[PDB]
Amino acid sequence: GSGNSQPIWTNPNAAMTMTNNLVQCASRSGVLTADQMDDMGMMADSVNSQMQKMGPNPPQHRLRAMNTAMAAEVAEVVATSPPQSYSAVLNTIGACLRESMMQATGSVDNAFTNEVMQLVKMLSADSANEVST
Amino acid sequence: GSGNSQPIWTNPNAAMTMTNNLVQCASRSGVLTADQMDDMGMMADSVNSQMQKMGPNPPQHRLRAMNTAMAAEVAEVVATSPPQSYSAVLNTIGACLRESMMQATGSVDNAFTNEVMQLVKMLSADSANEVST
Repeated sequence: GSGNSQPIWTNPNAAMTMTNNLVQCASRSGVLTADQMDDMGMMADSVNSQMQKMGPNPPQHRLRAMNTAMAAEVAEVVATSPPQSYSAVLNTIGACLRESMMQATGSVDNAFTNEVMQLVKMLSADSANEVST
Repeated sequence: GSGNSQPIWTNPNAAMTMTNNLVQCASRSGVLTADQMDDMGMMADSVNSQMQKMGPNPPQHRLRAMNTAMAAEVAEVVATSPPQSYSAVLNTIGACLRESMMQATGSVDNAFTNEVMQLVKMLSADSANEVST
């Protein structure tokens, strides 16, 4: 929480590197299932295939929307796991995000990493009311 | 809210119909900026072209993921609105959500409509510390 977290979402290739590294990290952890690995697989694919539809220089606002797309996909992925596996996959991905950032840009962004954490918890929180009394 | 709600993503084209209706409803309201409108537009395109890549009947688990992807894109654009327009766009999308579903499947999908509302509120809430006493 030192200062401001700098989202690497400005260079699409650099950001895509994190997406690729996530799948590789998941593939070498084995905590995830065919569901998760294939959804994350098409996650990296979608980013790639949408870019090739646009060109070597797409509109930055689209990359903006890709930020939450990639993040939400991973969260949906993790939240699909059984209760016992959920914590394990979450822990794994939560670490994979950190590493992927360091391998992509060289520094760890917390903005994206944090967003995914809040996403995955929310997808796993079936509560429309504060059930705390 | 009334009982449970069966996700209308049992048919990808039926769901895609909502994606199209959302853009139309947003375009006809004009509450959203060109940025947010075009991102929602490419949201329809991304699902559209992704579907083609996966065939007339893509993997069921991928449709599961795509559910949250579409919702996240709408939530992001709403959460990227000005501080005074955020409430305006939010209300607009929430209204269009219901109508879109009713004109797409014939019923109001609570799961997706609720997901977007939770997403957008969280998406614009960057505060991981207790702001309350």
